[PDB]
Amino acid sequence: KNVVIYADGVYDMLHLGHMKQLEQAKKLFENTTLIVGVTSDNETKLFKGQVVQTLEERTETLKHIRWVDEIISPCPWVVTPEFLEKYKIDYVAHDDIDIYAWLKRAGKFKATQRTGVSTTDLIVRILKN
Amino acid sequence: KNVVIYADGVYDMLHLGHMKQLEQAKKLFENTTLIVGVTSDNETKLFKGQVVQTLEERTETLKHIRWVDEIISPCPWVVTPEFLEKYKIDYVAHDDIDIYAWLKRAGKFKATQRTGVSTTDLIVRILKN
Repeated sequence: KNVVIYADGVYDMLHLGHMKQLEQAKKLFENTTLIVGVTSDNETKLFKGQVVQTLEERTETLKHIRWVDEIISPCPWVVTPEFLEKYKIDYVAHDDIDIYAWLKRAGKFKATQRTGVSTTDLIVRILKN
Repeated sequence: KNVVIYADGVYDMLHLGHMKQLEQAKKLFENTTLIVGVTSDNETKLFKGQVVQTLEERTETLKHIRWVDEIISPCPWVVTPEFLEKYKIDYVAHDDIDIYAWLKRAGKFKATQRTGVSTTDLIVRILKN
C-alpha cells in the first residue's frame, strides 16, 4: 500500500508555505514515501528569476522537514515519464496555477496548495520600526 | 531505553541554526522523545528583547521539524524540578554560553551548539542589490 509521491521545487528560503505544502503531499494517502526534488542553481537561475540559497543550503533545510522522506538533489527541471519509472513514482505533487496535462491524463497528478507566511512577509513586520 | 529530552526556546524565525540544534538534542541518545518548549509572547517580550512571530506561528513552524516529537506551547520561562517530574523529562537540552548549574549537578543537562544561517544573514545576501 506504500505510495511514492514526488514534489519538486526550487525551495528557496523555505517558509511555512512550503512546509504546509509538503505536509499535504505527504498525507495524500495513508502510506506514502514523499520524495522531494530540488532544482539545481544553474537551472533555477537560468529558467527562474534567481536563487537566494545554493542547492546545498536549500537541500539541507529540507532534510529537517518531517514530511520529507527522500531528497533528489539536484532534480531535473522537467519531470519525464522515464524519471517516473526510474524512481517508481506513483504521483507528482505540485501546485497548479498546461505543463501537468500529461500527468493529469495519467492520473498521476495530485494538486497541492499555497497559503502570507513568507520570510518577505516577516521583514515587513520587522521594519515597522 | 526511551529517553525524554526537553529543549526550550523562543524559536522566533526558525532557521537552520535551530534545526541543527534540535537534530542534536534528538540524537543525544539512541532512543529519544524530544520535547520542545516554546516561550509565551508575553514572557519573551518582557524578559527577552521582543518577538517577531506569535506563539502560534513559532509553534506551528516547529510542528514541521522532523526532530520534534512533542511541543509544550507555551512553556514556562524557567525549567523547575517539578516541571521535570510532571513531564518525566530525563535531560534538558540547551546551548550553554549559571542558570543550568543545578541541572548539571543532577546530570540532566545536555549541551547543544549553535552554528551564519539566520534569516538576517539571508537578507544581507539579497540586499547586495
